[PDB]
Amino acid sequence: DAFVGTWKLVSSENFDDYMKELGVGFATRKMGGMAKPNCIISVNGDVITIKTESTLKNTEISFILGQEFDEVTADDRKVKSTITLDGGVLVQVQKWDGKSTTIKRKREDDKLVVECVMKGVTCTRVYERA
Ligand SMILES: Cc1noc(-c2c(NC(=O)[C@H]3CCCC[C@H]3C(=O)O)sc3c2CCCC3)n1
Repeated sequence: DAFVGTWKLVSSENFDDYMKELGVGFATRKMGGMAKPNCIISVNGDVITIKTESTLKNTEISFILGQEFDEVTADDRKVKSTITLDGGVLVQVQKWDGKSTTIKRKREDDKLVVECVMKGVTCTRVYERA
């Protein structure tokens, strides 16, 4: 849809603080902090796939909207994730150990904008088409 494509990270605000709030250790925060990943979003039938590709770490999820799935995150959390579409925004929640974090992906002008919340920390990451 509006999301399908190959997206390159161009700006990031508060990602270190977001990772720290998640409990991510120094080494993984070091990898994450200056990484400029590609995000590759595709759809086939009911199934959306999101690939996150970067020099030191790649991840991938495939899911059906509204159907919970197990995910191993880039920081090695074992979480239960659910993704839905709410007013054109792809809203992902990850739940683990009584905690949750939300990752919202929206299209704004030429941008894929990703808002990441953990407790009182809000990170915003902006991608543009490769
Ligand atoms: C947590 C966590 N811990 O590490 C990483 C991580 C990435 N997280 C995201 O990009 C996602 C998922 C988190 C919100 C931003 C998202 C997005 O913008 O799509 S990219 C990357 C790393 C660590 C290794 C180097 C490359 N997330």
